Amino acid sequence: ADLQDAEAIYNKACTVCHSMGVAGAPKSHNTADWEPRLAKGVDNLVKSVKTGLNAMPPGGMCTDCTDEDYKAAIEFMSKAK
Ligand code: HEC
Repeated sequence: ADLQDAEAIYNKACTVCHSMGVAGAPKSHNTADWEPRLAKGVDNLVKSVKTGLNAMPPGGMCTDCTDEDYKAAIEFMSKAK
């Protein structure tokens, strides 16, 4: 796919699960779901993404993804997760 826009990255990748909340995924736009993430910081969740959590593919479903577009994508939502 395409690594030009944080919006395009989340909207194509963090979309299957997080858009509706399928597989128990936490929402794109919550406050209480992001609170216990923003309490640590930002670049702590980018890691659990690149690593692939249990129900989550390694890379968060992106292959060639750089921390730049990665974090921009996390911060497009609510700068935690
Ligand atoms: C379904 C195939 C998913 C895709 C695609 C992405 N995510 Fe995801 N995410 C999913 C689930 C079911 C969960 C687990 C919720 C639980 O607590 O059981 C998550 C969780 C996260 C988290 C939070 C991890 C934590 O600290 O608990 C983050 C940081 C997150 N997801 C980010 C993220 C991004 C940025 C993705 C696109 C690149 C992405 N996820 C894709 C399911 C799915």
